[PDB]
Amino acid sequence: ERPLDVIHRSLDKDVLVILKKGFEFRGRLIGYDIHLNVVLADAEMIQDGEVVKRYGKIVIRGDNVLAISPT
Amino acid sequence: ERPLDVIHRSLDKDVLVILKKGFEFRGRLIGYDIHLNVVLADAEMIQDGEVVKRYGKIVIRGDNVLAISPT
Amino acid sequence: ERPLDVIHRSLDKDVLVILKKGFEFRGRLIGYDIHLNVVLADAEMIQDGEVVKRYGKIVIRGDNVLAISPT
Amino acid sequence: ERPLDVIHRSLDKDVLVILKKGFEFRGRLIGYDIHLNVVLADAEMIQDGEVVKRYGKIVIRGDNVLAISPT
Amino acid sequence: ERPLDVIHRSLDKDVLVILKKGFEFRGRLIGYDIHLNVVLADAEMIQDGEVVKRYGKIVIRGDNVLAISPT
Amino acid sequence: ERPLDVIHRSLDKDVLVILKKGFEFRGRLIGYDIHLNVVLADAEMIQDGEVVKRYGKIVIRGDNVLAISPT
Amino acid sequence: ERPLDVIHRSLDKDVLVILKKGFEFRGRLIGYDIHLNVVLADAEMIQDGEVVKRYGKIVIRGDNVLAISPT
Repeated sequence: ERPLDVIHRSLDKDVLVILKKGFEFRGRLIGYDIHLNVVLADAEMIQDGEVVKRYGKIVIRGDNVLAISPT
Repeated sequence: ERPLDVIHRSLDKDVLVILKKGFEFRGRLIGYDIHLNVVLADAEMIQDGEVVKRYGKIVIRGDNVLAISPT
Repeated sequence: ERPLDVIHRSLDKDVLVILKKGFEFRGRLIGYDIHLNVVLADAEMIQDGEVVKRYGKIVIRGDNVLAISPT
Repeated sequence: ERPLDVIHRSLDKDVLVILKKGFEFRGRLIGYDIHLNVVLADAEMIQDGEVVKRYGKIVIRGDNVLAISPT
Repeated sequence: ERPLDVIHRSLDKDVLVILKKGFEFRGRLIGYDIHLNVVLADAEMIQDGEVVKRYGKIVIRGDNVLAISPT
Repeated sequence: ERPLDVIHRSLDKDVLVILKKGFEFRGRLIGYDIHLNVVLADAEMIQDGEVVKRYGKIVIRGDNVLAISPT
Repeated sequence: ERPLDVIHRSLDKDVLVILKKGFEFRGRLIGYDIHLNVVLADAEMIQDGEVVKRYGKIVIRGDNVLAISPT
């Protein structure tokens, strides 16, 4: 039920990573660490519902993260 | 009585998570950790009084939190 | 005379929690921890000298706190 | 003379606590901790040399402090 | 694949380092540390899609990094 | 010449403390600590080149400092 | 070539220190510490490509640094 528990079971699952600034990243979670830094495969940066960029793989730093939700 | 006791007593209960933006989340509290990162189930993001997003489950990082209130 | 001493003496007493914003919370202090996260019961959120919201119980994170004054 | 030495020497004396705002608190220093959180007695919040609020006692968090000057 | 595994695997490979302020750096990853500070060789600062500077080598601090993507 | 070595040697001497706020402090360095908090005597707060405030003694928190230059 | 190795090798060499507001410092690196605080000799503060100030010696706190590049 804890924050890390949820992230753990989202491995290989699609997730939404909400950033503090105002945009988001969506992709398949393939890794993470205790600081909540995360690694996404086949990711897309989203802004106002529009897919702006895509990455084969991206490591996001948890300090910028507002929230993470298994979609 | 302490911050963590209150959060612990609110498991499985509706709570309000106020962010440093007059921006908030409301949902059922299902998990948390010592950094005050929290996990809500059946959540909704509220902006200026209205629902702008919904999540089956969402992990919110405590560093962005202003306050949490059991509802 | 130390910060935590003053906070401890304020338990079950009315306090003012000033945030950086012109915003503040006023309520009965019922708990706290070493990081200055505090719990208020029968609380009010004040914006520019006016009550904009009320809460039965609220946990406020010390990281957003400018000062706390026992009333 | 170390920052901590100066603060210690200002106990029970009047001091100016400058905030990263243009705002400041002025009052009698009655306590402090290693993080530079400080407690003031018979304190006032000042803006451009004018009193905007008064406090019998107030705990100010060091994280928001720019500087402290004993007067 | 944990964050550090991906970064390690990217040594001598091309990477995109996105900073919290809209701009990015691109170059060959030649070094890094546990804080996610990174060293890029033959790097390019990019703003809105325009290369504005080139560096033989450049050390970027992880505290300002939003994300890192092995291209 | 490590950062701290340069500071220690400026004891009793005139220094310029540049803040990440657009202004600076100038005065005689009479103390400091490992966090780069510093104490200045006969200090002058300078803004846009003009002295806008003067202090007999002032403790400046290092977290708001951009740089320190021994004049 | 981790971050610190690169900085070490730049001792007594010209370096560019990029800051967060379109500001930068250029000078000869003569000292540094593990926090990436750095000391520069014969330094210039540059704003949007224009030299606005000069310092015989200056200690720059690493917390404000975005990047460092040996010239």
